[PDB]
This record gives sequence, C-alpha cells and structure tokens, in this order.
Amino acid sequence: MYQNMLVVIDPNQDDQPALRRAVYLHQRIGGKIKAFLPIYDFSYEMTLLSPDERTAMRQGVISQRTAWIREQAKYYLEAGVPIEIKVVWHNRPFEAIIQEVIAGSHDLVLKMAHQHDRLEAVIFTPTDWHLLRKCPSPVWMVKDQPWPEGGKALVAVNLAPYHNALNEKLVKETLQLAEQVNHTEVHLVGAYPVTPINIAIEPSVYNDAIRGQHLLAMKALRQKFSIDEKVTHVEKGLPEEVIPDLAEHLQAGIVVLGTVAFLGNTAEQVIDHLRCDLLVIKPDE
Amino acid sequence: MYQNMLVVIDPNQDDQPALRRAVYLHQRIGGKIKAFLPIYDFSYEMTLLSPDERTAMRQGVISQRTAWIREQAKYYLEAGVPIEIKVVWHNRPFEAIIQEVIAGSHDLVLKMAHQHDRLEAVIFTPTDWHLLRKCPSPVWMVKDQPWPEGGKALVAVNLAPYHNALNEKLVKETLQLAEQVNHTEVHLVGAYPVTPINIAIEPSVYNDAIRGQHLLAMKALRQKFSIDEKVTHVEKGLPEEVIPDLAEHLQAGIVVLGTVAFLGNTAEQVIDHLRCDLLVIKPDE
Ligand SMILES: OC[C@H]1O[C@H](O)[C@H](O)[C@@H](O)[C@@H]1O
Ligand SMILES: OC[C@H]1O[C@H](O)[C@H](O)[C@@H](O)[C@@H]1O
Ligand SMILES: OC[C@H]1O[C@H](O)[C@H](O)[C@@H](O)[C@@H]1O
Ligand SMILES: [Zn+2]
Ligand SMILES: [Zn+2]
Repeated sequence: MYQNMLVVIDPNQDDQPALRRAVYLHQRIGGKIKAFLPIYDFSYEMTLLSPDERTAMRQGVISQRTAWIREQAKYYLEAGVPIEIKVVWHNRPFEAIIQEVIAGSHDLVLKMAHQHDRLEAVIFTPTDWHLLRKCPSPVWMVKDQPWPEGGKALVAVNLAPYHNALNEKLVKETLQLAEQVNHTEVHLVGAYPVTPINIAIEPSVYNDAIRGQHLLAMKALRQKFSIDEKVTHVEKGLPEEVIPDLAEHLQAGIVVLGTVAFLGNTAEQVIDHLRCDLLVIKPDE
Repeated sequence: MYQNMLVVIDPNQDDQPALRRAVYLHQRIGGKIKAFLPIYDFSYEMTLLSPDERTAMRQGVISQRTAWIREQAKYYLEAGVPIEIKVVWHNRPFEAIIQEVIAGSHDLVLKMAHQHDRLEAVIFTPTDWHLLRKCPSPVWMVKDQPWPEGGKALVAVNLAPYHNALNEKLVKETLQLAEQVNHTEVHLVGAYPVTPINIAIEPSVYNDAIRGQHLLAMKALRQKFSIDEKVTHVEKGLPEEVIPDLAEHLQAGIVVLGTVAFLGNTAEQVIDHLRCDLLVIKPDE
C-alpha cells in the first residue's frame, strides 16, 4: 500500500503531526518511515568563518536535530516502529525533499500544514506548493487539528478520454487505503459548471442535459468499483465551491485530488480553500 | 522605460486598478498599453452544444467583454491614451498571459492584487504566483488600496559573485523609473541573518563582522549609483521580517525584488507577507 513513507519534519516546533499520522498509518498498513529534516544556517556561507568552524556548526546542527527528532519519536521507536532519521544540510527544502523521494523511492510524502482557526483554510507554505506541484510521489498534507469523528474521505473526479484512467487510479488507491485504514467511508464528487447568468444572453435544457452526462459518467465509474450511489455526488458549481462545501457537509477528514509545474485549474483553486487534510496524486505515467 | 505595458484585466469587477496604474504611468513615462483579458466558459466544451452555438457563445463573450472594458476605459481613450483591448479565449489565464507577453514583446505586466484589510497581506492568487515565477517581463502587482502619501520604493538587494550584476539591474531600473515617476524616493535594504540562539552552542564577533561585510557591499553599490547613505539600510534578521517591517516604517508604496519556476527563498518567503505593491524583476539573461 505505502511501504516507504517520507515524513517531512517541521523544524519550528516539537510536536510532529506528520510523523504522528505516519505512525497511525504504519500500525494499520505496515511500511517503513523516514523522518526527514533538511536544515541550514545561511551563516554557513558567511570567508568570515573558519573551515573547521563551518564544519563544527554544520555537524553540530545535524547531531542536535537528530537527537531532538529521536526525543520526539522515542515512544514510536521504543514501541518498535521502524523509523529512520535523516537530517541533511541543504538550503532549498523542497528540492532536498524531492531529491530524497527520488533517491529513497518514497511512495508517500507526509508533511504538516497549519490551520490557525477552525473557521479558516489550512495554510500552505511556498514549500508546500512546490511539493504539491512537483513531487513525483503522492503528497499528504496533515492538518494540525484533530481528525473529525467518523471523518470521510472525499475524492474529486473529473467527469467531462484518458482522464478515465486518472480517475480510476485515484478511486482505486483511495479505496484500498480507506479500507485498510479504519474503513473510512469514501465519497466521490464531480462538479459541473452552470453558465454564468452573464454569459447566458449570448436555455435551461443545458442544465438537465449536462447534469445527465455527468451522472452517467459518475455511475460508470462508481460501478467499475461497486461504489454505493449514496456516497457519490454530482453537483452544480465551481469545483472550489462544491468540494469544500461538500467536505464541510460530509465532515470529510481529507480531500483527494489528482493532477492535470501546474495541477490544473480545479486543483489549484480548490487547494487554497481546504479546511482538512489534502492528498495529491499524480498520474504515475 | 516601459513603452509596451500589458494590463491584465480582472473579470470579477468593474474598477481596474492595474489599468489605472498603467494610465498613471503612461502620462508620465509614455508607452502603449494593451488591456488584456483571457476568458472562457467551460460550458464551451460541454457534444452537448451546437458548433454554431459554441461559436455564438464564444464570439458573444469576446464582444461583450471588449465593450465592457471600453466602458471602464472610456475616459482614458477619450483622453487619448493609446490602449489596445484584447480579449481572448483560453482556459489557462497565466499561460495565456505569458504567451501574450512573448507574442507582443511586452516589457511590463501589471495586474491587480487584492488586500482585504489594511492590517493584512495582499492576496496573491495561484495565477499571480505562476506569473511572478514564470513571466519573462517584469511583473507589477497593484494593490487595490490607495498609494501611501509620499510612499517610497524599497529595493531588496543581495549582499553575500555575479549577483553583483543582478543587484545593479534592479537598482538601475528602479531609479530610472522612480525619477521619471513623481521622483519617488528609492531605498535599498540588505538583511543579514543572525545565527539562531539555538545554533549558537555548536561569538558575537560574528555579528559585527557580518554587519561589516554587508555595509561594505551596500556602500560599493549605493555609490556605483551615487545613492544617499540615508536611504540605504543594512538590517539584522530574516528578509521576510526585515523587508516588510522596513516597508511599514518607510511607508514604502512598492517593494522591488529580483529573482534567483522558483524565485529564491528570500523572494518566496517575502512576497506572501507584503502589504504594498510588488515589482518582480528577473535577470534578462
Ligand atoms: O495566519 C497567521 C499565521 O502567521 C504566523 O506564521 C503565526 O505564527 C501562525 O501561528 C499563524 O497561523
Ligand atoms: O498557488 C501558488 C501559491 O504559491 C505560494 O507558495 C503561496 O504560498 C500561495 O499563496 C500561492 O497560492
Ligand atoms: O480574504 C478573503 C477573501 O475571500 C473572498 O474571495 C472575498 O470575496 C474577498 O473579498 C476576500 O478578501
Ligand atoms: Zn496559528
Ligand atoms: Zn476582500
């Protein structure tokens, strides 16, 4: 399922929700965990310091963070969770992270994103954005607030040629995971656009007809996988509207998106409006 | 100076601060203005509509927006400001925009960014980010709040090999513009990092010494251009700290940044914290 998870350690605080998520997963689906932290002190480049001194600072930071990470993780290690700690020196974390993924062939990246308030959107940093856009493996952004009780997984699917295969991957992988992880109920959503009242003046047959195709496309899919109709949703509106309203209404613990350095308009507009975890999945091909 | 400006029309509202900025500029530095608006209605792809109907909708939206833009801009046209209106059909605005730039060899892109409240950061959309990262020409993000009275231009410069040339371009271009535009006073800032109290335990000689180099580097530069020392700043801290504190303290109307799809850490971290216009300049080479 995901046997090789990379958790990106957040240097700015002791608690590591991304690691906590990784352990939660491990104990249910197996798989190894690399707890990975790239750091730097720019003062590492400022003929102002000795060569020896540059080294002692660089080596001293590696050792200290490693022990700190091990302190955070002690219970998980003593519990016998297979966690490898890698702190590395690198000035560009997202590049560091993506090179680690490729080197260690990681099949999942987990990284914390902060939500300051329950009313608001999860804050995605620039690093987060570079990951989401560019990281080859799937990327799971782990909101630092509690998982809603009985929270659902919501998968956005595209309903309007080979987009068929991408949709299939997305639903396949989400289902195999939700089923080995506490049987989280999985829902599907497709939003269809209704023509702005503005564009109109250039026919509400449009409405029923488009609603028609999408329902057909949803069913075909639902059924390639024996999904219940009741967990499948076909909605009028902008994706960035529909998906987070439906997330709130469903108490979705996570939203799962598949991609088109650019995720496609749906994903770009949506991601900035999420109030729960995000999982981004790119076509492996 | 900038003889070929592209203003990205914001479809979501009537008032166009980016165009208003473009006119403001024109009447002081000359140059032509293309008022550019890419649009689409996804319903344009949904065998659900006639070929004729797809066209009538597509052609009808082009014509209507064109007249709307002309309505917004009437006073500027009647005033005799040289404004070409281009509305085009394209599903990816940032791609549309960047292709227009290359096609029309635009030397400046202006586009509005919204600040919801004076206390907060200007909201950069995903499109804004793609532009800032990828658009070949300079990109001027025009905050939709008033320009501070006597507002200054603040230029971030790098102070720690060929970074010399990039710095030079940045200061040259900002100065030639501020001087033909109302003589906006230009300031320079370089921030130097102080080693976290945390990294320490692995010498406040560091402090004075690093402060030293940067002052030397600042002066060399200031003086390649006969800049007053009093408008030049060398500060301890994170760039994302120093630059917006100094912006607030200075009443800087705009912050000018030069780049390293990635602007370099300084620019990435800073941009998300700005409370004023932004101008991004990439090495032409
Ligand atoms: O949204 C404001 C954010 O800005 C700062 O980085 C704060 O330290 C963080 O707690 C907060 O959520
Ligand atoms: O979508 C592009 C994103 O790039 C940046 O990293 C910003 O953190 C965010 O405001 C923006 O939305
Ligand atoms: O920050 C919240 C923003 O969200 C919405 O897009 C609002 O319409 C805009 O007025 C506001 O500034
Ligand atoms: Zn917070
Ligand atoms: Zn607002």
